[PDB]
Amino acid sequence: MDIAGTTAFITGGASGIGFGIAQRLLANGARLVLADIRQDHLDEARQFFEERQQGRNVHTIRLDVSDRAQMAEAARECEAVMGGPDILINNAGIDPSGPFKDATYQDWDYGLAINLMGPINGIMAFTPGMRARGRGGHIVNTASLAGLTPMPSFMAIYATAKAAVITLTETIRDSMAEDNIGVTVLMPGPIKSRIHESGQNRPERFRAGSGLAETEQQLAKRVVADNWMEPTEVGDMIVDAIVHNKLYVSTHGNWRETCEARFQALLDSMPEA
Amino acid sequence: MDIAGTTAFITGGASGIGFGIAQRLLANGARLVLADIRQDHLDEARQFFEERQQGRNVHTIRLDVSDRAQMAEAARECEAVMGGPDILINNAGIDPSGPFKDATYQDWDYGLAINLMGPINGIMAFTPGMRARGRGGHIVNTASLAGLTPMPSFMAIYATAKAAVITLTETIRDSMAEDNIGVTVLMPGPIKSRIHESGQNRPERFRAGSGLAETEQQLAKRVVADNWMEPTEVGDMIVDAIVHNKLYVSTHGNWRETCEARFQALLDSMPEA
Ligand SMILES: NC(=O)C1=CN([C@@H]2O[C@H](COP(=O)(O)OP(=O)(O)OC[C@H]3O[C@@H](n4cnc5c(N)ncnc54)[C@H](O)[C@@H]3O)[C@@H](O)[C@H]2O)C=CC1
Ligand SMILES: NC(=O)C1=CN([C@@H]2O[C@H](COP(=O)(O)OP(=O)(O)OC[C@H]3O[C@@H](n4cnc5c(N)ncnc54)[C@H](O)[C@@H]3O)[C@@H](O)[C@H]2O)C=CC1
Ligand SMILES: COc1cc([C@H](O)[C@@H](CO)Oc2ccccc2OC)ccc1O
Ligand SMILES: [Mg+2]
Repeated sequence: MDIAGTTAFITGGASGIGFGIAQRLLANGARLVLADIRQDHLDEARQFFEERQQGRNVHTIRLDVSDRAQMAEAARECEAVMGGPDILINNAGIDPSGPFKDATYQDWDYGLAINLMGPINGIMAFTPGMRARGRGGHIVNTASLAGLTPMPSFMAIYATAKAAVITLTETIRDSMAEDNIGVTVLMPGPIKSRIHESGQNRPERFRAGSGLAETEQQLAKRVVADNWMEPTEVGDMIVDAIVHNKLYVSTHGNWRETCEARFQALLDSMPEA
Repeated sequence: MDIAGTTAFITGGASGIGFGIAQRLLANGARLVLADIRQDHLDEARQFFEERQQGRNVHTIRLDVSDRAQMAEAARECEAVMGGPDILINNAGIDPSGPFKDATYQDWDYGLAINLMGPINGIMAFTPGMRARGRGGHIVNTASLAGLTPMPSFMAIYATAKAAVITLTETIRDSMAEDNIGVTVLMPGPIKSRIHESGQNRPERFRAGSGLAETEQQLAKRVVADNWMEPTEVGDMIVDAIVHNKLYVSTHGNWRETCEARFQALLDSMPEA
């Protein structure tokens, strides 16, 4: 679908990959709603586009994607202020990783709430309107290659949710197709971003009784490598996927062989038909 | 691991695949705790083993695997009444399928609660004791080939949860291995069972506001095909998986080519590293 003249609603749109996607959709003629739990991120993002005199084409909403009431309100606000959206980017996510034995129910609930229920809430809150307006659209869900290649127990909560997001995206494709809505699941490798600030981004209700505060502290000090990919490069991949209705977008090929070995082991478990 | 003398805790153990696993584990010397939400299933299972003069080695607990308090209770009751468990079979599941546009938040919450949080609750409630007792053990999670092969939107909630269970099992392997606990994900194709009674098995709190009551009513009328696999055949596959610590068990080969096509599409999305 053509991006010119559309409105895109982007969760986690005020940092990292979501912001990279925002820049590139804007550059291709979309107007933007950036939805984010971090007010300081939102302010920074707003100032960025204002410095380039694009502030008119950008709206910001502070919310938690795991709050269904806020998501319903945001769908109404998007339509009322910016129109649509035609393009739904369910991109917000956090890193709930840590020693597996230390993880508590609060950590599981947190990890699944943001990284799996966030995209589901986006679909449930926004796609009824996307269907009803009858001008098609597109959905991008940001999963991870960690949802595909074998991962260690330290990243169990993350990997589990991201694998579910890949399958979610695959399965909804034919339903969304009924109303000319395409879908893409984005599976990145290492991208420069601020996901190391995940501890700050954890919603209040998931903090008490967490077992992973110490890991979140260490994560906060992690240096962003200069050889990680730029968010705007990922943005261009998403422009391409939206224009050409591509189901899968992977940013890196470094886990091709590890994925192949996993896939082989799965096939090998199958008897002869 | 050696099955003789162990205790196996089996969710959904009073019907279908779980009951097939129950029979073959008992045949190989395990004692059983069958945990199930359906009292009539539990009573039938009880009579079956009583008629075969094995009742002393089978204890039944009525519970909902998505109730964490009940699962904590079950871990205490299992240990106190039958010992252990050494073998944890997170097998309970339901069919939340239906026209995708009809599904509501209640249907998502139901489907994920039972099919994804059920196994997680099992791991969280039972594996600390399994580590502590220091005699090793094994975990079997029942996913589905629907978590692997591409599925239509009618089965979105089911597929999404089952894909997650596969990845969950992969990721916990190294942690569990620290304490000589092996893990297996079971991925069945069509097995003779009573999963068509899923409407009856939906916990009360997920009933009001569901959009799929009509689908559940149709499902209840579905005839179990004679050429579907016997649960006891699946049971023997699981005996082998526990004895030999096999990560993957698939019961059918019918989706080899559709999985291959999916895997190839995933790999094709990856650039040259
Ligand atoms: N190496 C990487 O950066 C990779 C990132 N991903 C995924 O990319 C997505 C975007 O993350 P990044 O750009 O890397 O990090 P980021 O932290 O720079 O951007 C994420 C934004 O989402 C926001 N956010 C977090 N929780 C939220 C919530 N509950 N509600 C609303 N907004 C929330 C954050 O405040 C942040 O502004 C995530 O889903 C992440 O899992 C996947 C693969 C690789
Ligand atoms: N063709 C098949 O039968 C296939 C089954 N599966 C999976 O096999 C597993 C076992 O299901 P089946 O043996 O087929 O059906 P089943 O309905 O005969 O057995 C499942 C048992 O789990 C119980 N149960 C349901 N919800 C529960 C809950 N919240 N708490 C405690 N117990 C609960 C049921 O009462 C039932 O006795 C499920 O996870 C299912 O998704 C996967 C692929 C294929
Ligand atoms: C760069 O920050 C992170 C990035 C991820 C990503 O989802 C993925 C990158 O695709 O992490 C991995 C994926 C595949 C293999 C190894 C990965 O890192 C451990 C997870 C957690 C993070 O803190
Ligand atoms: Mg009780």
